[PDB]
Order: sequence, then structure tokens, then C-alpha cells
Amino acid sequence: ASKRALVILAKGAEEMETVIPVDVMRRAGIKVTVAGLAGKDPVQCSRDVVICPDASLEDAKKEGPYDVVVLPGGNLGAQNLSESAAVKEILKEQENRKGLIAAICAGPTALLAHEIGFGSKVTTHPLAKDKMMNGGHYTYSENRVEKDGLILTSRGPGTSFEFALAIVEALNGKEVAAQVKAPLVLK
Amino acid sequence: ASKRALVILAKGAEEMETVIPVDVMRRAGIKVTVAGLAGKDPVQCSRDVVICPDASLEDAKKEGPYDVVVLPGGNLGAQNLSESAAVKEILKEQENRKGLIAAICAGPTALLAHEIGFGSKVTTHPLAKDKMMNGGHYTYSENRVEKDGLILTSRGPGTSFEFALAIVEALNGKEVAAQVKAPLVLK
Repeated sequence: ASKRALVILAKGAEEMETVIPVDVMRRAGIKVTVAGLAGKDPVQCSRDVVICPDASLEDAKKEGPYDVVVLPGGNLGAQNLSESAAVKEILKEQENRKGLIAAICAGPTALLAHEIGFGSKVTTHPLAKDKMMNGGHYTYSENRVEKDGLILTSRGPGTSFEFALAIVEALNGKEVAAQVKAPLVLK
Repeated sequence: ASKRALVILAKGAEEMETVIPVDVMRRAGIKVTVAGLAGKDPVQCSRDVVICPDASLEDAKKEGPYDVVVLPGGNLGAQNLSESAAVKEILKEQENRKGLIAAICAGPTALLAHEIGFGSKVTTHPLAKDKMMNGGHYTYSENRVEKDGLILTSRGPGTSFEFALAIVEALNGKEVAAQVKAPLVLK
């Protein structure tokens, strides 16, 4: 049975951090839903790329649960995720069911906002460290990808492939991740 | 004066190879136009990410010339570019004015189709090599990014950052490229 991923897309999301994981997860045969935080309408990303979501978050929630919930970064996108009661509910439910949660760049700061995964080792973009670490609820890591059980984090646009492949490995295994990796021409 | 980039977006384009260069070029202060080959409507990319172009190619052509014309890959997207008389005209005009042309993955096969840059050293995705080399009109390279004067090529999703940063270096210089690079968290 195919694994399923929910990617929550908000205004101001980092479009590289959105598209790389969506594409790589689809290469891995994961059924990915790109869900618009605000609704069904197109989303203006941080560098003005406009992406049309597959579904509203409201609708996508009804088709869960998902094997992974993915939070892209982009400071303004992460703040929008952090402010959403809907995202809070999705992440609490995911945590409660022992499902994977993955967040990149500023994205992990939404975990802090929603009190998700306290006690985990995490990374973030270097510029988001102080925000993430307010209160000392997580232990900080400078690894490019950090995985502490069901909380998987990463640092920035340039770690997005590693982040996506970690998600693929977690869901579909090392062999699949290696098979997906080779045609990407990664260094 | 800000440099200007035209990114030609066709159905079946590799969305990572589209978004990474657009985003990185915008980080570099380049004015980027994402132009829809088929018109103004949203474009369904190779892994089903849907991107809304800034303008139709028809309209974008009227606002040129551009300091770089960028051709994403994706086999089906590259074939659509290869089949377009409009793309042929844009690339001929760019070549004629001694402007940069950049193409990644299968994208360089559109240069072959339109008889652009013959005699240049080029790279492509490994799987696109035989197509690109039909006739022996280019000299093949396995470098991750290849630049032979005004023809700049690269290999795949995993070389997209290097490709984009090469474009930035060519247009705006080494210092700008290094300043843009650092916050990306590249390895």
C-alpha cells in the first residue's frame, strides 16, 4: 500500500523547500497532497513562484491520516503555519497517532508554536535557531538533516534533497531512497 | 540596472529545475519572468506540481531582450520546447545578440532541435546524452555545470543550485553569487 504525505502550503512558503520534497516523494511512489492552508486558491511563495495546491487543507484533512506531515520553511510561511489552529490540530493528531512529522528551515518553528515534539533533537535554518530554542524545549543540532524518532528536521533550501530523501527512507526504506537518489545527479 | 531572465515553462517541465533557478535568480536581484509556453494558464509539471506563470511567452517576448534565457528540463517539457517555433525564434534572437542561454537536464536537447550553439561544450542529464549528441554537433562534458561562453548547461535536479549560481555569477558576478549561496545551506 502506498504511503501518503500531506504538504501544508502557506503564503510565503519557500518554494524550493516545497517543490523539492513534493517531487522527490512522488518519485518515491508516495501519494502526496499539496494542501493550501488558506483554501484551494493559488499560493504566492516567498520568491513569488505561484503554486496551485491539490486541495484545501480543510478538504485534505478529511482524507487522512497521512504517513508524514511536511512543513516547508520560508519565514512568513512558517509564521502562517504557526498561527493556524487547523495546523495545530493536524500536528497534534499526527503526534498522537505516532506518525512522522517533517519540517525544514523555519518550518520547525511551527512545531514550537504548536508544542509538538518537545524533548527532541532538532535542526533549523541557522537564522531560525534562536526562535526555535526559545524556552529550551528542544536540543539543537547542526546536522543537515536531524531525525529524532518521529520528528525529522532540516536546515534550508540546500538541504531540501537530503530532507526529502530522509523522508523517503523513513517511509519506504533505504533501497527506495537510493533508487530515487541516483537519477537526481546529486553530488 | 537589474539583469533580466526569461524562464520558459512548458507542460512536463521538471518543477525542481524550474523553481530552483527562478528562486535563486530572484535572491540575486535578477528580474525573472516565468513565461508559459502555451499561454497564461497554469502549467502541470512533470511530478504534477502546478505553477502559474507570470506571463505568456507571447507577452514576455514583447518585454525583452533578456540577459539570460533559461530552459528547464523534464523530458516532456524539453520536447515541448524543442517543438516550439516561438522558442526557436527566441533562442535564435538571443544567440544573435550574444546573450546567455542556460539549459539543464533534458533542456539542452532543445538547443539541438533549434540548432543553437553548435560547436559548444555541453552537458545534459546522463540519460539525455545520446539525444543531445545526435550528429556530433556539440562536445560532451560530464561536468556538473558546463559553460562554454554564452552556452551554459547542467545535468539534473541535483545540479540545479550549481546551475542557478552559475547563472548568477555570469550575470551579477562572483561576489553576488557567493552572498546568495551562503544562506542556502548548500554542502
